Amino acid sequence: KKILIVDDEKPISDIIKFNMTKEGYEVVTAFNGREALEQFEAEQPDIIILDLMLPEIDGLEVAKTIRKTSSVPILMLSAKDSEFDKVIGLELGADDYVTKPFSNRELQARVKALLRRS
Amino acid sequence: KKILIVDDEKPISDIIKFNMTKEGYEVVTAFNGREALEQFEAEQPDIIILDLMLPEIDGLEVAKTIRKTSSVPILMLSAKDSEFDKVIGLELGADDYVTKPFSNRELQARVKALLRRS
Repeated sequence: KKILIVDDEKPISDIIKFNMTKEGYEVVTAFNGREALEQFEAEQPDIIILDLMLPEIDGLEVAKTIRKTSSVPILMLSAKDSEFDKVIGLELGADDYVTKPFSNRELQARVKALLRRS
Repeated sequence: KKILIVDDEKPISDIIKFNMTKEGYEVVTAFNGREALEQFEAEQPDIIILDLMLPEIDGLEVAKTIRKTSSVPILMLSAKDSEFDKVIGLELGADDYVTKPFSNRELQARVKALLRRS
């Protein structure tokens, strides 16, 4: 299956890409909200891992605009861990929301769970 | 025209109701997000003044769920005045966002402007 990893930090993108590859997923990457929508349209990923941050609001907007056309599963990843943050991510269309720093094994388990149910 | 005023503080609702009545609008009021959706469905207001606060997220949700079915103009009113707050209110479907405390004359002017363009 194909995963699009949207992350504006190259070090974190690289860790998730490495771990997802090791599980047998094909990985496409995007580093801002524009590349995220472009890759979403062109690559039709089976799931999207979306960090909230490039700048504060762009992840939420990416998820919002994807949801206009597609039910593709979205797992939001973010250092922001407040109730507001989690609640708003989910209400705007994320299927899950995981905080950083995260466990690589838990992330894999959550991606699997999302793909099973979709 | 008919305005639905959604405000969880009775003193502020009463001021807006008084001022809107004085301009010749018919006013319906709601005091939480449940009553807001109920009144929206039953009364079909021409415009909605929505305060963000009952609890923090419910105004945003009200606007979000109204926008599933209707293009009715929404003016959000809130003591929260940060960039994030204004930006997220508008992205979730508000047509305008006005901070409290507000000028009664400016509010009237903004309601008129919204109704003209709708």
